[PDB]
Amino acid sequence: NAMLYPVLTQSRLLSDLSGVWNFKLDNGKGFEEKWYEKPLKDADTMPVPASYNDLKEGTDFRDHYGWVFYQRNISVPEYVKSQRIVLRCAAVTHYAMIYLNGKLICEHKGGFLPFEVELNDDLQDGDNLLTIAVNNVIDYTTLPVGGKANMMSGMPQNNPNFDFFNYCGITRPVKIYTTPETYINDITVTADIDFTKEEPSAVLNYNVEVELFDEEGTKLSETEGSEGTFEISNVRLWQPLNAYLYKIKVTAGQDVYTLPYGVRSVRVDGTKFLINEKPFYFKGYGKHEDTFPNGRGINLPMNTKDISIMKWQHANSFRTSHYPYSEEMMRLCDEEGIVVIDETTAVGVNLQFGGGANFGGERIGTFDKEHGVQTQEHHKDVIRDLISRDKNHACVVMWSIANEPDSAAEGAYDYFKPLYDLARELDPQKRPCTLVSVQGTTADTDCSSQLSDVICLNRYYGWYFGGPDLEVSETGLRKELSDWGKLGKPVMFTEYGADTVSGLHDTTSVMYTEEYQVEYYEMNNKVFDEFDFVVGEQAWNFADFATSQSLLRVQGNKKGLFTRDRKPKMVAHYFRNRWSAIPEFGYKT
Amino acid sequence: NAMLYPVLTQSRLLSDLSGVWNFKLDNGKGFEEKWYEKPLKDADTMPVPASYNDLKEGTDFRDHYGWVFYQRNISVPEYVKSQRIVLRCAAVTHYAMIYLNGKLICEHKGGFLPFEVELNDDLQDGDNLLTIAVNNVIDYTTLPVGGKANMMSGMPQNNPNFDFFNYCGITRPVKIYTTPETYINDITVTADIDFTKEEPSAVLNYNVEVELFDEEGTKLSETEGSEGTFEISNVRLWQPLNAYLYKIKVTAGQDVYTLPYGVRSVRVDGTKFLINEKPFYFKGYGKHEDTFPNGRGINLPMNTKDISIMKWQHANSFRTSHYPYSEEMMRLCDEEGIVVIDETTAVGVNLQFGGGANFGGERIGTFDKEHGVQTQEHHKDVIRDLISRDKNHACVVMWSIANEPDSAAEGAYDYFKPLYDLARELDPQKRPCTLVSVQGTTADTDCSSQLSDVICLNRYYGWYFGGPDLEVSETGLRKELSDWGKLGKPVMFTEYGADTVSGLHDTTSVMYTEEYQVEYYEMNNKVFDEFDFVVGEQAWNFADFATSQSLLRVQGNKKGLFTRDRKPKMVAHYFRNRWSAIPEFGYKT
Amino acid sequence: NAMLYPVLTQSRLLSDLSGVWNFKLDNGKGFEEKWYEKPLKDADTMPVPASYNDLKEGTDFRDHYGWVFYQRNISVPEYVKSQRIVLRCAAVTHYAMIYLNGKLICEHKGGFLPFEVELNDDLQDGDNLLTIAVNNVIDYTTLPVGGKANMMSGMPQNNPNFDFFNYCGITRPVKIYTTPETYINDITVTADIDFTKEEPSAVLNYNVEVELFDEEGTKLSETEGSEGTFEISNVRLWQPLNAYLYKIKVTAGQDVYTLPYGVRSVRVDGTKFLINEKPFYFKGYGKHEDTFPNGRGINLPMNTKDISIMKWQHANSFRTSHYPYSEEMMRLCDEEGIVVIDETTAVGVNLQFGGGANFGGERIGTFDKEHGVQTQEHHKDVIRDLISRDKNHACVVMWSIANEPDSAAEGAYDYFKPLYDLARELDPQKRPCTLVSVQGTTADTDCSSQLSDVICLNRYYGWYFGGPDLEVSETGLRKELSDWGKLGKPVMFTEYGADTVSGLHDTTSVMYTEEYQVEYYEMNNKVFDEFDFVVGEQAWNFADFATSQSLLRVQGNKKGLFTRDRKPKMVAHYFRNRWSAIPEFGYKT
Ligand SMILES: O=C(O)[C@H]1O[C@@H](N2CCN(C3=N[C@@H]4CC=CC[C@H]4Oc4ccc(Cl)cc43)CC2)[C@H](O)[C@@H](O)[C@@H]1O
Ligand SMILES: O=C(O)[C@H]1O[C@@H](N2CCN(C3=N[C@@H]4CC=CC[C@H]4Oc4ccc(Cl)cc43)CC2)[C@H](O)[C@@H](O)[C@@H]1O
Ligand SMILES: O=C(O)[C@H]1O[C@@H](N2CCN(C3=N[C@@H]4CC=CC[C@H]4Oc4ccc(Cl)cc43)CC2)[C@H](O)[C@@H](O)[C@@H]1O
Ligand SMILES: [Cl-]
Ligand SMILES: [Cl-]
Ligand SMILES: [Cl-]
Ligand code: NA
Ligand code: NA
Ligand code: NA
Repeated sequence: NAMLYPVLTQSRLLSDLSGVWNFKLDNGKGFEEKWYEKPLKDADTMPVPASYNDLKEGTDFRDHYGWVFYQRNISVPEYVKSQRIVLRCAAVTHYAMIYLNGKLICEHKGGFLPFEVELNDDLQDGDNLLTIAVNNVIDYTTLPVGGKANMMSGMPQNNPNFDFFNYCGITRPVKIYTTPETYINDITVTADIDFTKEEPSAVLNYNVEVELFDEEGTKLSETEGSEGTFEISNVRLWQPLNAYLYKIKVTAGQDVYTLPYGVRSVRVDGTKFLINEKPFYFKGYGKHEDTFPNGRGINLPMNTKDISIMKWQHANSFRTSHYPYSEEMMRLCDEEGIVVIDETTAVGVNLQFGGGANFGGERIGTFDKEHGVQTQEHHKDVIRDLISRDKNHACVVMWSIANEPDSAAEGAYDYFKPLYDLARELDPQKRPCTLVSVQGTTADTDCSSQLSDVICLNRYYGWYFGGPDLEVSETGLRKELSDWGKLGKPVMFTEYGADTVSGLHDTTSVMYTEEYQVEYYEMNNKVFDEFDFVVGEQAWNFADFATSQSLLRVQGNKKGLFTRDRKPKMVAHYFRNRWSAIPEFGYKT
Repeated sequence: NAMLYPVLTQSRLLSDLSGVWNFKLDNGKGFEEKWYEKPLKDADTMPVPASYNDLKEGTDFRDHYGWVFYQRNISVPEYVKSQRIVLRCAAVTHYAMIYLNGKLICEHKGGFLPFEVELNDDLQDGDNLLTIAVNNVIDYTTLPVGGKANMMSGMPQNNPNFDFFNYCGITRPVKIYTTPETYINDITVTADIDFTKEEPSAVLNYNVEVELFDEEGTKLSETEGSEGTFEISNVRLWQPLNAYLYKIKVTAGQDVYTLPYGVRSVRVDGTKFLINEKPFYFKGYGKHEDTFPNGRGINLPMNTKDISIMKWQHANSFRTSHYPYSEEMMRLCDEEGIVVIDETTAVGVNLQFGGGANFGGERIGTFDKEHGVQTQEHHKDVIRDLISRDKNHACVVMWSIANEPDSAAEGAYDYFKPLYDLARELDPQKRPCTLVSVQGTTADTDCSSQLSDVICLNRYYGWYFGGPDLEVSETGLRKELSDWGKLGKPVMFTEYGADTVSGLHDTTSVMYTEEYQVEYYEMNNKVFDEFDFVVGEQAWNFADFATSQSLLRVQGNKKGLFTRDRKPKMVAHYFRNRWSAIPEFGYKT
Repeated sequence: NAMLYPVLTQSRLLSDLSGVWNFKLDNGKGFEEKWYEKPLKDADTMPVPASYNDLKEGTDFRDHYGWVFYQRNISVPEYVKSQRIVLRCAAVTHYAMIYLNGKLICEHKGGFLPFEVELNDDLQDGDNLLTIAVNNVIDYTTLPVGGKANMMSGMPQNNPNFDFFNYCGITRPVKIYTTPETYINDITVTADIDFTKEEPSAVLNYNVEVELFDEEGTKLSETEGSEGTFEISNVRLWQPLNAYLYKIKVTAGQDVYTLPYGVRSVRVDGTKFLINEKPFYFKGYGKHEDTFPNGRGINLPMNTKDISIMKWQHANSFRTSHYPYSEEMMRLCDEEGIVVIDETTAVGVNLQFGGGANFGGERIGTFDKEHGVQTQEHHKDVIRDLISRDKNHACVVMWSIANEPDSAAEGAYDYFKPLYDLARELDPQKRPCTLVSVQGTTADTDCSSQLSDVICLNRYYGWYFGGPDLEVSETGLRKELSDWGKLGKPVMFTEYGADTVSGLHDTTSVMYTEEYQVEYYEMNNKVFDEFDFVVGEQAWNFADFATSQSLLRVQGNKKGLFTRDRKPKMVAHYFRNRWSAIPEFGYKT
């Protein structure tokens, strides 16, 4: 349930197992032949952490269907056996099956949130054979959802019901860390914060399942007990593009753990998004965890380079489309002060794409209880695990339950209501919750008008709908955006963009050129600025990223402001100039 | 002196400290203000391992001159203090200065080979402040050599006397590992190997400062004592493009260590390069450790992707131009069976570039003992550390003492003779030694004709010399190559190529197009095939890589067969087709 | 009816009116305000010949709907009025309306074949105001056919039912030439040719509505009368990639005209295409008249450069997709010996694209006699004018009645039968006739199985149908191609290809890369080579060309082997290498 980020501490080890491992694609006999008992024969090599799809050559390897087998020896000196020995998989995409010495000792479903297993038993002395089997199959029981054909259909292999590539393998690091036999399992810190003062102060309610410091390291307070409080006069507020992390050192019996924490408040008021009781405006992008050749595999240099590029562009936020990102990127946004919209793996809960699923002649609606999505029981686990992991991040400003689901369809409200409730139940900060809405929903039809504190739109007026007629597409966008203002809620665009192949130009623009992309964003942004209830623009996407092959995809999705190697297209200088004249707070009040 | 690659063992920990650290550029006051004593104020963030140059924005950051300060807290539980606690910096480019709790506890010069320091003392209990200061200054005392102007001169900042970018910072991982208070410090394994038999067998002399296994893990022998021997009948030979690693588990008192070892032989005979007493032919490239945005920082996914690309292209070798590569890439070449020419940091020992260095009107010759290179004392340490690190790699087939030095100049022979001798003294396998020769040397003038077992040429007939006249450049290449045959030694080309901007084409080629690059290699390769003493072609470069800015460099060096993101130019399919019809052994005999 | 190419002769002038003219877009009032009577006010400038769409900036100009007005003064000295003064418009796209001094004196429909008008009357003395009004509207009465929406529909403006841009304006030159009051109006020359001899000879039946020369200019024969004959012993055959043009100087009363003529024979025999009674194999492309910025406007330098590129690539043929090309390019193919498949303007006679045309709920079939295409009466004129213009070209080897019509639909056979009959009636050489068949037709369903001497296919197995699965697409292509062999007729592919953005690469190819395009053609060509009745491959397209904007078109059609500026993609070197090992005659017999 609780996943504290493993760190070197006075009582905890941290043996990163990352490196080149043994690796073999399953041919369909890996389990009956029980490869996880003996070392892998005729093995290949594969570095972890990384998606494996792009790391060898050949369509049979990249488009492989099914299982793969990682393997690696591990050994602990016996003087360490006095402590707990837990193996924490930061992510395994999609389905993991961890064997140790031939014995199955863990299973996990969901390829973007951490999970651990105790190793004290089953850990012989000497060299131990650790095998991790990884499955990539997606279907109606997985998040993200796998369809029965390509998303372009109707216009043995996986068929993503989502517009990105099904990168799989050990996406994030596999580490080993120790704890004493009586350990800290979780920490929770909320902040009630008094703004009546001219010099605002704070009250920090915590709850351990304890010392406070400042940015430098100066000790400022101490308290006993599992539950307690800290009172900070003249407290320093964590703010967008101006972070400040206090340090919280929680000493229990024979175990210490330190957690950075940012002091800030998040509150919706009418048509206004308030961070520290100031009217915020989102500037930024939907991102992907997508680099070359790591695939989805974690890349800490790119994370820092992306964040640099952001501050260069005068952005302040992004959403973790369309899955929870790595812990490291979350802590980084804490240090660098980048506003994050944390989103679940719930993309493709919408059976109107992919041509469609049919039964006895009739088309299957999304939430058909016997032939439709079978994802809600798992959809709930994800909301639980994601909020348990990221509950303490001052950068996490709003939760996103799903990306472009069948929001306006029969069965939709009953599907999302318990998920929205579960989200507000478990988030101790009671943060805003939302859903990122497919094109085609209206204020009346969208079940997000009821459940969500913020309306997040994905609209492509001037690309899919209207292109290349930007004049017509403008009056379309104004007409729908006007009608959204009647909810009295805040509206932001979480996706808008036009595919642009870097290098293509015309003085009289056509689609796919850099000129058109700039004109597209000019037209959209002009209409955004007309409505005081629009509190955010986030372009799609930050950077070109890989997808499944299709007529509609020119070597991936090309809607990025930057190329896959982070080089700027002309639009990136357009946005940099616009976002430079737009503040973080009080844009239009 | 001895650097065994740290691994998880039954007696040794491995706590990788890699992650985001604190980071600050020095402004010139970092040492008088003693930043290494207290946590860094106004700090930035930086991931290790990585070169820092490309990870923030701004020419002042990328072209920074001098020092930077990394910082990070470290903590070990006290039950671990019973063991040795050693901190191993895999590489720090260029000059490292490791402080702990404010106390200077290590220094190192040379930014591409490992170095460690004991942490048992100075390691308080609790949270310890670990600071690493990194200097990037290059001059006549450094390897690589820094000049006084750009290499294009004559046609406060560093000026590389080498054609690549001066990426600096913590290039390779920083880890912590433990050993018992009586530990293994080094292992050495040579192989005398009997080919008179129809089923060749082997004798494995080892020497520890002990059990044998096969590829799977089946135990095959055991022996007592520090020095001993193994006899393997029907031994399996490590071979190019067909690796096989035995496992050697050396158990000493309360400490175990495992080392993979490949059984093969390397011997020069006349005009023939023999691996396992067969006539080898080199196919491949000079490489760089260059990726985006890591800079020189280690990238294990790219290493695997590069090696995949190699086997796709039917290559078999590369040289580590122009510095020793990471341990991980060396072990990978052991697993994947890739022939490596291991090269020192000795590039730029040649003062005829960069316009030149002048004194009282007269130009300074390279090996002027008072105004020239001051590098030999350090040049010797590098040969010592590099051979101590890579002595056991079956993939390391020949050593390269320097890249394009002033090989035919006054003082040259006296400079290189002790280095060549030192190389053969310390390599227990007595492997071939060479020097990669600048253009302009001849068989008579090049001091490598005496010292080297293999003649390695860098020739650009059809680019720098002769372009765009490939007809003229051909008869130039034949005329010089003929004269090299009189030494009766093997000759390979370690560098040849033409800058090619991906995407530029003409049916009637001009320079910088993909057509010209292909025609260039066609002309060169035609002349190579005429001479039975040519035993290898290695193109320059594997991939486009970053350099200092200059009129002659179109956003880096563009001589790669692949782009910086490893996408193939047309020449890469040309070479793949040629190398497919050329075997590894017995090409022409 | 008869259009001899105007040339400088001993009795005929040739005053090319090409240059910058006055030009104005109609706003809807140009005719009621009668702009053709007085010089154009507020005029713009425009060069003729050229398409006007790309020659100014702005989507309103490029996508203009309706009329434009050209204007220019013309003046003839009165001593020339003793002769005929005829104004010959080589092409005006689409609908021309020629005024002189304000009086309407000609009209023409069809924007790709020549038409003339006599100027002896209405030609005052002094400066005469010549106005040409040009209309671009396309609909169900035009060839090419204009639809009611974009071709991507169902997945005030023109909507091409064809995949190229609707370039309009004075496409080809406007010239003035004179004749005496009793003139030559037409010349027709057929060749019966005796191959029983070891040194074949010829008989040249002519017919004027007369002297013979050879390549140099040596006179070889003479004859009187309108109808006559020439007997050439040891005649030199015009051949593919080896042209030879005799010269025919026809002197009548006070008028001389010279016409080049090539002696060759064209005959279908079973599954064999015979030129000079030898078994031919087509190598080449579907082309376009498309360059920058001329649009469709004639470009003689590119024609020569394209033909050079062809001979560089070892091509031998192309088709004039999808309209008759310029006279100059036809005469050039005579000189350079390039085999041409002459095709009419009949593209888009197929109402299954563009989403579709609907009436009372039911969809309109193509050849619905009241709501479908209204093109046959004009379709006949085009066949008449095209064969009258190009009847004498030895390079014109087969006629193409239409490109991808609804060949397998109700009403189709009755639509095409009179067109096919008309084609064989008026071609004195009785040359093969064909139809280029959309994907989806089979040997049974395609009405071209009956009417056509050669089966011409457009198939995209591995792009539109099957991509990116080339394995599956292969067995699809073999299965359909096998079934075509049962007609015992010759089968060639007039179109196959994959969109490829120059510069995109992967070692593991995906769609739109240069690697995929090469693999696509490898798979297709492998299946072509399996069937002795396949007598030709012609790739689509020769070069990237402009189209209307759509999601499916990355700045135009990118299926070219070369870019729009004729620079080669990787596939162009693939084809050059293949076509080099494939002869013109007797490929497989
Ligand atoms: O498209 C993009 O760039 C990004 O936009 C968002 N959505 C994508 C799919 N969407 C589609 N909407 C259609 C809308 C209208 C008709 C058919 C539709 O059927 C298709 C068919 C193929 C494809 Cl590819 C997309 C769609 C909705 C928008 C996602 O959040 C991103 O992950 C994605 O990458
Ligand atoms: O050049 C390349 O691509 C690769 O080739 C090799 N060498 C580079 C420098 N070399 C030069 N030779 C000159 C040769 C003739 C006249 C002046 C010379 O002065 C200059 C001036 C500027 C530059 Cl940039 C290069 C040189 C020798 C070849 C290196 O091993 C690589 O590291 C390098 O990347
Ligand atoms: O496409 C190309 O590159 C070239 O190929 C030929 N034809 C194009 C249109 N064709 C289509 N066939 C579809 C086939 C299957 C389903 C829908 C179809 O609906 C569409 C929709 C949009 C477009 Cl764009 C094309 C088509 C048939 C092939 C033409 O001779 C060329 O002029 C053209 O340029
Ligand atoms: Cl977003
Ligand atoms: Cl090399
Ligand atoms: Cl064609
Ligand atoms: Na975009
Ligand atoms: Na090169
Ligand atoms: Na093509």
